[PDB]
Amino acid sequence: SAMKRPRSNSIVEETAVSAYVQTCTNFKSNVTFTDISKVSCVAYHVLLVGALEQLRDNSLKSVLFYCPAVAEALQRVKAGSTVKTLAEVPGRKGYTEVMVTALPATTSRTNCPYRADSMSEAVAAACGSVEEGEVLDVYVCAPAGSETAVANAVARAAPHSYTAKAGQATKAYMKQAMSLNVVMSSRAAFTQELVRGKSVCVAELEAICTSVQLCQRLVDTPPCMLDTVVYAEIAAAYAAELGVDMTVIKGDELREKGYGGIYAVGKCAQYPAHLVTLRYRNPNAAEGAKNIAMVGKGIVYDCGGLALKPAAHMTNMKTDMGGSAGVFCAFIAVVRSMKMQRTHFSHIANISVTLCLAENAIGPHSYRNDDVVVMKSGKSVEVMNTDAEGRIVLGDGVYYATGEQDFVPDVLIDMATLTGAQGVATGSKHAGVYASDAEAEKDMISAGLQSGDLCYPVLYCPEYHEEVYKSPCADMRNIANSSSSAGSSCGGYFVEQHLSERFRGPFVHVDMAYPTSNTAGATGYGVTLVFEFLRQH
Amino acid sequence: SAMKRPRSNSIVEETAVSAYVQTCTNFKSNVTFTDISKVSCVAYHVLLVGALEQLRDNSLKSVLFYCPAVAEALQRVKAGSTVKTLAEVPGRKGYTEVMVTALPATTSRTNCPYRADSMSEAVAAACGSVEEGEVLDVYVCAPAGSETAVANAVARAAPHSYTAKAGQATKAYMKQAMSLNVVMSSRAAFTQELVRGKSVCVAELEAICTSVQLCQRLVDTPPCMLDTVVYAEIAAAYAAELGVDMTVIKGDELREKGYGGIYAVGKCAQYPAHLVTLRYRNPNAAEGAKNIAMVGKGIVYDCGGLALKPAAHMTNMKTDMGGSAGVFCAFIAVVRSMKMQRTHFSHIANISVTLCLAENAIGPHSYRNDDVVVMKSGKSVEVMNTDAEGRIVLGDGVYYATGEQDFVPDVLIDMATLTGAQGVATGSKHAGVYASDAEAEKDMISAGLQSGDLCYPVLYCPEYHEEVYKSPCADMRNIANSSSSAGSSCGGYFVEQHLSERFRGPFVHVDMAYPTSNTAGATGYGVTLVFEFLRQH
Amino acid sequence: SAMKRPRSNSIVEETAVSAYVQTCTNFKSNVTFTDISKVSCVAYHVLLVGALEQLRDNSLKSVLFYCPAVAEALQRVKAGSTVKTLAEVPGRKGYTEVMVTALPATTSRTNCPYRADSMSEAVAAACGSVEEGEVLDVYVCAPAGSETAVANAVARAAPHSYTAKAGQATKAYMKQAMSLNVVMSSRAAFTQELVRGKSVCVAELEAICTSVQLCQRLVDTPPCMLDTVVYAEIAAAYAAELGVDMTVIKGDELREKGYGGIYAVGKCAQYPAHLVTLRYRNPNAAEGAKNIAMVGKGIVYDCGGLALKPAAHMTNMKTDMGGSAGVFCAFIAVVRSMKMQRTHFSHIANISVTLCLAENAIGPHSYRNDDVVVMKSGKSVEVMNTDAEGRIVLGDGVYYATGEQDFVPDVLIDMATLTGAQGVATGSKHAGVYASDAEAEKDMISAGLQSGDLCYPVLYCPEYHEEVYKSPCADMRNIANSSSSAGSSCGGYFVEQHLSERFRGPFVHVDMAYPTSNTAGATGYGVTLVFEFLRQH
Ligand SMILES: CCCCC[C@H](CC(=O)NO)C(=O)N[C@H](C(=O)N1CCC[C@H]1CO)C(C)C
Ligand SMILES: CCCCC[C@H](CC(=O)NO)C(=O)N[C@H](C(=O)N1CCC[C@H]1CO)C(C)C
Ligand SMILES: CCCCC[C@H](CC(=O)NO)C(=O)N[C@H](C(=O)N1CCC[C@H]1CO)C(C)C
Ligand SMILES: [Mn+2]
Ligand SMILES: [Mn+2]
Ligand SMILES: [Mn+2]
Ligand SMILES: [Mn+2]
Ligand SMILES: [Mn+2]
Ligand SMILES: [Mn+2]
Repeated sequence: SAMKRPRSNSIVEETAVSAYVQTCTNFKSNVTFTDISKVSCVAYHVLLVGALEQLRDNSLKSVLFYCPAVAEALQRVKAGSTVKTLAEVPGRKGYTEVMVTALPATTSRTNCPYRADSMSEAVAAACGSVEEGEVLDVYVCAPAGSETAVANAVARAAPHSYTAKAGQATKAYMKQAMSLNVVMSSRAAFTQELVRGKSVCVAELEAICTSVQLCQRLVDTPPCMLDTVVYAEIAAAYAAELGVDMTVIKGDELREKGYGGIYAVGKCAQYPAHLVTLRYRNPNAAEGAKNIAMVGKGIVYDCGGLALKPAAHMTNMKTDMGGSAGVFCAFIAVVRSMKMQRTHFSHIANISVTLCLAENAIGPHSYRNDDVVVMKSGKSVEVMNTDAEGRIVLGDGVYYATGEQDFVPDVLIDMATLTGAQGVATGSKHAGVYASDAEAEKDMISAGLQSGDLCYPVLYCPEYHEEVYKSPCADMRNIANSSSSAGSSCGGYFVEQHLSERFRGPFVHVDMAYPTSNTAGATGYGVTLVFEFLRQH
Repeated sequence: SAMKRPRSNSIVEETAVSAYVQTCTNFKSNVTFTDISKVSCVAYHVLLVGALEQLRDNSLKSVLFYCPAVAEALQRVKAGSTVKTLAEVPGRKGYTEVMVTALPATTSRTNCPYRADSMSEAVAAACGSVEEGEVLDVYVCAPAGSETAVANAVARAAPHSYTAKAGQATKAYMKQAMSLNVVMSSRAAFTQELVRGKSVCVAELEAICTSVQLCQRLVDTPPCMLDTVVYAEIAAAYAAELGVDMTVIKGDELREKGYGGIYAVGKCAQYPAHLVTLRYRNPNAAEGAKNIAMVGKGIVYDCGGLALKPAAHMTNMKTDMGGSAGVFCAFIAVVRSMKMQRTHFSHIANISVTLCLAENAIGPHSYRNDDVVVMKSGKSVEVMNTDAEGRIVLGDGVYYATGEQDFVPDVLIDMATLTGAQGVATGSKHAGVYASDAEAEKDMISAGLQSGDLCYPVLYCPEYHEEVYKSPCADMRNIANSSSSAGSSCGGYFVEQHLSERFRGPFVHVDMAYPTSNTAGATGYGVTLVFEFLRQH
Repeated sequence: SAMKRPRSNSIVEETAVSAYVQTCTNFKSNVTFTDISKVSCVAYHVLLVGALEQLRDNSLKSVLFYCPAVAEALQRVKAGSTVKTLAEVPGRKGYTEVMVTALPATTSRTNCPYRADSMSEAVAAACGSVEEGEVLDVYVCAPAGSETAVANAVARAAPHSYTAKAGQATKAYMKQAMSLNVVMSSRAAFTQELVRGKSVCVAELEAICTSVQLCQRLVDTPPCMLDTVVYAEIAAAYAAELGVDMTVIKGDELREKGYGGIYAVGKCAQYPAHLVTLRYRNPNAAEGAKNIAMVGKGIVYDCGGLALKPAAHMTNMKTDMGGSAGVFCAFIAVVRSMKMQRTHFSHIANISVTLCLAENAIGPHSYRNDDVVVMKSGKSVEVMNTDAEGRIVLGDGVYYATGEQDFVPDVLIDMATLTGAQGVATGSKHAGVYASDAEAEKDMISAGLQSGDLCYPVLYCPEYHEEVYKSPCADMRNIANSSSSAGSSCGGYFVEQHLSERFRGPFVHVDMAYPTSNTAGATGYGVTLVFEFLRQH
């Protein structure tokens, strides 16, 4: 295993990567759900979170940790605030920590109506006092239809599994010391009751939780450990677990087979570039079932190339493989759901995920500001800034997915931590969606509201983008000739040009540079956006 | 006149400003329209511009400059290109210059379907060879419904009236040497035929042309000439011409009457701050007629304050009164249309325009990064960056318009060259619209497509904006505590907070920092957006 | 009052400054102390804070809010952490909020052994839930000798009195909604028992609390309100209250009487420069009693002059009058203590405080990088950077205090928010002390450890500083000719050169640029350092 791997020159380093792989390939979330109608014990710690109306309801006096101190906490909580206390509750002996959090009063049209953001903030703050081996009970007052946003909001708010604090290096950088037990007021996960005529079950919410958290792990892991060879070995194990076809083009194979864009970007790095694609044909696909290809930026580290980033922009480029992991782990959850019941993604015939893997490293073998590169699609590109490497590798990615597979997709989802312009456009919680079909734009926005992985449209206007990418000696450049030329859209437009001409349906580009991480680290963004988006028709 | 004015200490300077005022108060466009069915002569220069289909039609052999060289030019023009020639045409003796331009093949959903951008590029390039006193005939092949976009596209593409080249200073910086004669293939302006059941007539298109070009003049004029006292004198003359009510709050009157935000911003400048508001009650208002208030950033020069801008960001801050002029000149055109026929803006009862006038100047009396200012609305503001001055003055503007007039608006339109984040968001041709009502957002986008003054939504999410404006000692700051916090929306949100609580309908903020100008200078952006937006219901 | 003042041209602005003055001239802290042996009621909110040993002692079961939930909180608190709960306690009806905070386990030689920093962090976090008109009880487990550090640590951690949130502008920017009641385990304040043979009484701790908080108010107030004329009017009222001599040199009087350094710095500003000095002869001075002059940088706003600071370095220059306020409010407390008992500062004959008041403003009348200025001391200075304005004004300050008063000081204390080099040197909690006498250095360090206003020596080496201030055409420059030339010491050395030759005892320069403020704003730093320093012999 450690000897199979073509990675480092070192037994010790290789032995520890073999363990890191395991923690990734057998990963399980540390979230459980319990049917509110079957609560018989109460955890060492309890969080209660909901709309102020719902918290003050008499329906809550049933919950098994109700008692006078808790009742008092409910008199004192105001919209947006928190009240915390110890209490002697039945359902436990001794004292129990109860934290009570009201969600905010007002929500706007562009935000998730269940307020999954506040749920995450409230969860995170309750986990801080949970001791090794204990459980945090999370009591959520959210209406039926909110299950996936809750599963996401909680999963992503748990203490992160990647750490090296206090010796964890010796245990594969993996810590899952505590545990979250979700108790929703709605029972739809347990009854399979239909909401907007769709059902989502408990085994699915676990698959989401596992996938969101695997996503936080891969993102959070530094590139000294999660490089392109390791990331690829992981993808292989998930391939053999799920029983799916896998296509890998690696290193010189990229250049030999004409993927000049991604080979150029990753040619300098210690460990080489890969296009890795996993795909499943659904055996229970219905007559109407569409085909879906997904593509993600797997830049394991972005140093900037020769357009080397400064120190303060370069940290966190750990996370520049976020788009990649979002769609990779969404693939896993979707396929897992497909294997659970005949009907679950019945309207999907083929699903494909393409990982565009590479480190953008700086050195003699670096692609230069001025190099001219011939992408797989045939289009020639004049590299003006080597730090716009995402565009390029993704260009070869989307061409592979649209023009080299044995089925033609009917929709292409591009996901990438692409640009800082994104943050200026749409802030740090909403991804930027650059979409060639108004209906697919609306639908992605909506899957964002339902999922709690928010989204917002950015300018789609190829005629205007075309005219800031003009090169004197190639088909296009890879950065615009002007400042303040709608920077996130320009990133999408670049990638759009490399779609095989045989592909005729929507191209949906999700730029999630800022939403992919926050103070605590990786958010898992993307995993639940895609699950929703694909689940809804 | 020159002695009435409380401006400079100088007879000469004051004599020349009196002339500059005149050129502004009697301004007329230099655009005419001629009914295509009544063309009897052909101009020294001719431009033909349209969709390639429409150009190659046999319908064109009728135009009075048809001849073999022209026919040949039509064989050679390809989509997007230009062909130019001299020809002996009947309708003139001697040779005539004919330029033939095909509009582009493909347009996207976010752009004007008539391609008013290409029309403007094509016009501009034909005007360059027109000699003093001559006429350029502009033959446009555009379908009925495109009249306002054409009037705009052409008006704004003429050589600019503000110049000091070759002695023009002695003629009030005003040059209108040539003239454009528009000949559209559609006759709807001349027949009053209904399109989508609305009619627009020739006297209206002239009012638009005049207003777009007055807008380019005011914007283009430097602040050594167009300062707040002069800009105010102009607004007064237009008030007395159109017979409307005018309210001016000036200098110490602002501070005495509680407009701390705008008084703070402009207190350092040579010439003082003004809130200037013009308003008309429509005598022919129908039963349903709504009320409309408009507000614009009139920062005549933005030096940055003490957060002084560098040299290269500071040039063109001439144009930082663009939002102001767009809505001011839209007011003029709208009111002019109202005075033309009983029915023309029948669904509008009251219209108001508020100019937020001030120079952001640097000096001892400057408002500081740390000053705390009490806006008219009562909300206290902690100034962290004095270069976000637009927010502030506009804050007092919208409060005046929503809370101090003798009618309550049902819609507030805020227009401002507000932020560079705008350019990063939505490029240099599309304004950023920050809108509190999804229907009003869609409607503004649409008035942009019909008008050729383009637009694109930006994130509306006050819950997320609220949390980056937190101050420890005031209600809010005036810049966000984070980079990449959706910068254009944050600008709108700041202004939104100062709306009087009595105002209950949509707030539509248009951030047009980049679309307000291009290489040649001021575009007139805003004038035709607002005309369309208000004309459609 | 509002008409006496030579300030603004405005009745409204002047009426509100008259009220701001009042809030400053009648200021009282909102801290009280209660003898632990006489606690009969318990407040709505309670904080318990101490060393873990002391918290777990059985001595605590007596406190009137002891009960089982509280007992449980004490089992759970670990060194450095916090535990919070509601409880039914006797001493109150209903529920009471109890927060329990353990101070940190380990302290180093350069920090206050009572850990006044953690006390402040713990207080601040308990005040956040206290409602209008309520009381927070603060139970501190600290040994006798810690009274002044506690009075300081708590006073400075209260919610700040300067605010404009929610209409406070209409109530003079003054909010004191809640109240803190300190209950120390030691009774030395109440018994007058001697510690290291010195006693400190309750009326003194109140005078400290009042002075620390007046200091936070003056600092926190922006310069649009707290300018040099207002700051001077305040100093006058405190002069007439305390019955002390006052000398003011203002505006042209500075230049006429030879104070070129400070007149130069402040000549550009809206409101003019002042040297303001307050001084008391102690009627109960003992035979040995020394004389003490104090001097502080009162730069009410530092824009940088023509060496204009960028936006992000310029905010918080509100606080550039911190050194000034520290020593001003220390003067008040000391004098107040003197008036309380015959013996209290018996070893002090004369005390003097000199405020070096000015705004460093940018404009035509600005002192330039290249101007040569003749300080009061006769020494000529070549201004190379106008943003090193503190040095200069303080130079005239120390000369006044050492050479123009009717007594000669035996020690000069210079206090100033002088340099950013300070932060690089000694961090954000320790001031930099540049001291001409090793014994006075040690003593100031020690008054810092006892007071909780920390301190740390910086390089004293005039022979090395002399050689980086060489000018070709003046006695010295005002900034060093080299980067990384011990920047905080160089600031002190500049000021040292302007001491009158008649002054022969120690010069102690305290550079407190970073310790003067934190996230929440002004810390009051300086007030309690000086009280301690002077109290100890
Ligand atoms: C033109 C540079 C390439 C655009 C894409 C990069 C983001 C990136 O590195 N993707 O791989 C970017 O936006 N970088 C930001 C950026 O805009 N930069 C980089 C240096 C200055 C400024 C120039 O646009 C930083 C500051 C977050
Ligand atoms: C935070 C500054 C205030 C935001 C608004 C200004 C635009 C403005 O001056 N309006 O009056 C801006 O975006 N300025 C741009 C900008 O973003 N700046 C200014 C200096 C660096 C950078 C900081 O955001 C420039 C470069 C076009
Ligand atoms: C040489 C400048 C004058 C030294 C004193 C100033 C602090 C000050 O302004 N006092 O009134 C300083 O240290 N400023 C800092 C500083 O060191 N600067 C200012 C700009 C760059 C750098 C140069 O030393 C800033 C960044 C906190
Ligand atoms: Mn990247
Ligand atoms: Mn990059
Ligand atoms: Mn501006
Ligand atoms: Mn500005
Ligand atoms: Mn200073
Ligand atoms: Mn300075």
